[PDB]
Amino acid sequence: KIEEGKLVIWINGDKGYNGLAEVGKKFEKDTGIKVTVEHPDKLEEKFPQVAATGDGPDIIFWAHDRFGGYAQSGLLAEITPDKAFQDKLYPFTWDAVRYNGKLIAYPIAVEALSLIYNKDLLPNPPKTWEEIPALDKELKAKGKSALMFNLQEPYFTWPLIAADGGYAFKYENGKYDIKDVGVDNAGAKAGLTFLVDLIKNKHMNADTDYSIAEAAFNKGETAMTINGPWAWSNIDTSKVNYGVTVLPTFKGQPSKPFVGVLSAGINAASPNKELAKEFLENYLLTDEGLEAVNKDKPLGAVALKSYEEELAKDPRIAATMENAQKGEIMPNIPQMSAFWYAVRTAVINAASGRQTVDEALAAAQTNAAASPTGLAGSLTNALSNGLLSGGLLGILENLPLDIKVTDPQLLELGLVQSPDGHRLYVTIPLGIKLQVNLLRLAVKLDITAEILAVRDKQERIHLVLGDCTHSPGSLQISLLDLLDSLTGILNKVLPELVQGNVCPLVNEVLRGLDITLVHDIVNMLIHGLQFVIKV
Ligand SMILES: CCCCCCCCO[C@@H]1O[C@H](CO)[C@@H](O)[C@H](O)[C@H]1O
Ligand SMILES: [Mg+2]
Repeated sequence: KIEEGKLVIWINGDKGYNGLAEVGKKFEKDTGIKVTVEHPDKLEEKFPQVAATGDGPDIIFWAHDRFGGYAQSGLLAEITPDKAFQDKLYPFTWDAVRYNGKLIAYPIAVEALSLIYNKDLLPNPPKTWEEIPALDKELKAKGKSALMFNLQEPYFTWPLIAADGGYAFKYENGKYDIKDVGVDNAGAKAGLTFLVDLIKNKHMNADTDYSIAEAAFNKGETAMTINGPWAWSNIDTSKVNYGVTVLPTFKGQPSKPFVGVLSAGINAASPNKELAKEFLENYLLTDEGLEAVNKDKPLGAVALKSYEEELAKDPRIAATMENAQKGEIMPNIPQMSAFWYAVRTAVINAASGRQTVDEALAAAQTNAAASPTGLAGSLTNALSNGLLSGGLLGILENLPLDIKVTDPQLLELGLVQSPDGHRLYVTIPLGIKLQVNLLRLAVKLDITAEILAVRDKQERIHLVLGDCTHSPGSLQISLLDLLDSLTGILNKVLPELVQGNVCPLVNEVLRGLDITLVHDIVNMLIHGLQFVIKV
């Protein structure tokens, strides 16, 4: 139902779709290929629905954070721009469109929060969060306020909270580790305490939301607000004389706002992928193509360097790019929905006093990572938690020859499935620091254990441990601030030593798994179906 020989494009109604249409006219003129621009209501839900029946637009425009979910569902084609083209766009914008090493869409525009200030009230705005209470007192005297912004949404509070070392999920080469959540930390504790202090100290109010902050700033009641480019036109109207600037630092750390990247993906079901590429690369992403769109509805900052250089002559757009460059690309994966909920309740609870700061952050740090996964992830989480409660770390510390063994560690488990799907193999990386006292070393090694399904009694089936054996060449000693003798030595002992203090525990932990997990896993091993992922 998608027609080969034309392009249908979906973009949101708040974007410059008429300008985009003009880009499409130019395209038809050159190629004779017709381009149709639509802005369906809720396209971000519509696209997965129709595209999963093999229908929908050839190209979809949307914030990058949805595209990770679309890629997982097989809805997006991999894009193949050459390196010279990639040099045309800012590198970090390419990271926003990465999924599993692959490029999954063309970056278009860049947006992040900025500090927006009233030049009549505040000709020289503060560079630090810390200055704000002082300003508020002064301004309270004149019947005004220092700072009002939406506290109801963690999107707005995150720049402060994550300022020092904080993150949503950890990024590795266009892969996010959904087990690794950076919510809780000294920065986040300090950052969030400060925010709560401001409410206790009367500088801000906990009930403040988007509409209250916007009115307050747009009526000239408050000197500063925190908002994005979408907010600008309402201020243009308000006759408030305003600047847009770098967010305040907290403890000398830049605020770290989330970055959205408007992006254009290509439908996996499109018969038109090559034309789509041609349109996006040689027509839309050009000084002329972006200008057309921008003149209709302004794009804010853009991913195209040449055009961004022009737009950045507007200090508001330059400030946007600068805040982006100091900010955190929003993870493009669906687990962000747990993250938003965890952080949203935490900040609201701390602000209301329903929880303390450390408590809200501690729950949120756990809750954001709590999204359930398929069999393989479940198994590996299960065994990790098992070994840890089963006291594996303690066992590590207790191995002898001075020495003092320290910093015992379980590392990310590996999982491999038989090509015939009937067999599982787990890798269990382990580590300790050695101290010769002086002379600190890092010892690491793997255990490989086979996981098996077997019938007994004689009908009933069970999940059983195969051979648990120290992986032969896996032992690695690393110097810290004399091998290979030590290694030579250790290889004669550790391997047999570890397996025999460990394999038994591994075997115990296996049995302590949730029973439905066990049954489910057994079932797919029996029938040789692959639940395990190539990495
Ligand atoms: C208002 C719409 C402007 C968007 C078009 C931007 C530039 C397109 O320019 C086109 O590039 C093609 C190859 O790269 C050439 O084949 C065409 O001759 C040229 O017209
Ligand atoms: Mg860059």
